[PDB]
Amino acid sequence: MKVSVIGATGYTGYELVKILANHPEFEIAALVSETYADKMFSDVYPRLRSICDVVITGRDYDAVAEISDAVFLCLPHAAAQDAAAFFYEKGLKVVDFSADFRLKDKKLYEATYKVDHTYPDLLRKAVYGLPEIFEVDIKKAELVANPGCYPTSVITPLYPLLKAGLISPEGIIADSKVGVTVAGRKADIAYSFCECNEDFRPYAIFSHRHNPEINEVLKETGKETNVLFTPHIIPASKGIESTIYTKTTAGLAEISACLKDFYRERRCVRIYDNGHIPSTADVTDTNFIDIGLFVKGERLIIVSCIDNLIKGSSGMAVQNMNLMCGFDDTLGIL
Amino acid sequence: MKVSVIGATGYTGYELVKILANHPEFEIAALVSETYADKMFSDVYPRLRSICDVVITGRDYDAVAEISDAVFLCLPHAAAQDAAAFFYEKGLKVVDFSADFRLKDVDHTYPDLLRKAVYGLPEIFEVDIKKAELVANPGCYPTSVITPLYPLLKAGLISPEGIIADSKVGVTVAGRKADIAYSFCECNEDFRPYAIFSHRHNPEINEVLKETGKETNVLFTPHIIPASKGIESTIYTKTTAGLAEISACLKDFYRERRCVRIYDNGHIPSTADVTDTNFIDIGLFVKGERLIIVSCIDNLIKGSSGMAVQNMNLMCGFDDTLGIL
Ligand code: NA
Ligand code: NA
Ligand code: NA
Repeated sequence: MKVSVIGATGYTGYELVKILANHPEFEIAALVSETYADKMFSDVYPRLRSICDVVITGRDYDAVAEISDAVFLCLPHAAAQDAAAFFYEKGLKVVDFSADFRLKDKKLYEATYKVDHTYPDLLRKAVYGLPEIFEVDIKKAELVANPGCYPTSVITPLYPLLKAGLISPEGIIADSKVGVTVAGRKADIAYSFCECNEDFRPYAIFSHRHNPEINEVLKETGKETNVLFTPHIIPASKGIESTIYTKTTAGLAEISACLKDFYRERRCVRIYDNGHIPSTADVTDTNFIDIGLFVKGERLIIVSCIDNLIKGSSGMAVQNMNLMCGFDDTLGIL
Repeated sequence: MKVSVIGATGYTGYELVKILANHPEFEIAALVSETYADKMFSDVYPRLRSICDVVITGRDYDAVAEISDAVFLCLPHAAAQDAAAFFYEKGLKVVDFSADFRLKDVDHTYPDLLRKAVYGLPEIFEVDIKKAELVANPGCYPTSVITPLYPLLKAGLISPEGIIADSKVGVTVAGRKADIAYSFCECNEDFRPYAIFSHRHNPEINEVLKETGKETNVLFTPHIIPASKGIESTIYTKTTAGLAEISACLKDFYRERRCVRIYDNGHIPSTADVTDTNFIDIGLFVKGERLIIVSCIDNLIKGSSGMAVQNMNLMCGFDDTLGIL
């Protein structure tokens, strides 16, 4: 099966190509980048020399659609909508890395971006690609909205606890931290080495687009949540750690059993209830999500770690494409 | 004036010696590091070659008392108690870096001395520090949390309940220790929480905040940054007041304290803004009934050695920012 990557020279595209080169079913057709067209992919990433030397092509979406059965969209806001619309109408399967199709409520989209959605009819066909929760919907999908990296680390541990009513839906605080790769492959001074090295900073206080995504997805548990989310930048390349504060009516063993029962068949989910504390190094360069549970009285603290570029992006995207194409979601990953 | 440093070769003593070398009134008499005795301080830290070449001496506390008017104790627990008792009985001013004398409330060896100890947060308890002989230096984490919270609780502009402090520190928090958990290869590119529900600084924060008359139950969770220095504390509180009144309460309380830099305009402090300085940067953000405070310090300076020089300045009748600003 032929797949193409639009915006292939970014960091999410690099991590995607690494997985795709070893995937037993997906064959790389085209890698699209206007900046690096006509260059080999290994010219941009010499680490992949002799592993993936595919010549990068420009944004000729017509030629891409003729040689591809499915497409990964590693494109920024708005540009992702245009590409998703084009390749969807050509009959291809589409995984969109952007946030543009994650909020199915148009009024919530407009509340977040202050503008209308450009393809509202296409929006109603998008499925939220959190593979360990919405697998049934994803298998029936043609357009998948790849979840955000932060929401992946927060929704995954919270969803089964709220569904079973073991924690309060009110007052949840998610204090999350990410490596600099969250910005993507950018030349801006804000993401230069000398500005980011040795620096740790919060950002997007009261205003990050992932906050509405988190609360809108947790609605599906039947509980209305008002999760407060605050992101931070780590002076490291990759990794997310989310320290999540909740109120609980259950103890450590009951909370642990709820999470381990819900994800019993999911080999990418590693849950700890023995005092082990996950860190970003435990999940960097893997597709795992590590969840640590800690209970004192009526307070539950969850530590949730992922590689933002893999389980938070490209690895989760391969899981979604696997599900849409009838394969096991972990095929080519584990 | 003559001052000495006990346990001077740690990172806190390193930052302390940097300040003392350029201090107009404090004159270094002895730098005590027992594992490094008979080496020059610049042998351990070559950056200070030609700046502080003082020969490190051993554990001769009688000799230190002979030549010193005051002493900084950068010692671990228990050892800090004995040294603090010795130099107090000899009539010296003492700033203890450890936690042995912070909490006025496994029994304390010197309980009568504990009652004389003053909690050395210079911008809050300056009145009591000017009259003290023994000052307990606050911890680095509590300094970043207590400073923005104390005026708001005292004015009743935030709720004392449900406060959450999610704090992050560079690896220098561990000190100059031989330990695999603090090696470069184990800490590089890694970010981790630790001491969940169990860090010793959590009780310190709540005990000091009681002085406002409000009973707090701050929940504090620390994290290790893959960087050398800096603390960032994201503090979550509930409030019914506006940003203007929260901002005005903090700026009025710290009006003449030049090391406190308070922002209310959307500026977000970061650890790079305060690293290698004695400043504490505080950013204020209000949406509805939620106040988010961003508090940053250098954990080795404003969180430790710089704050200690403020406390020693105050005890010695000097301006608290002397030798710092
Ligand atoms: Na680093
Ligand atoms: Na782990
Ligand atoms: Na900054």
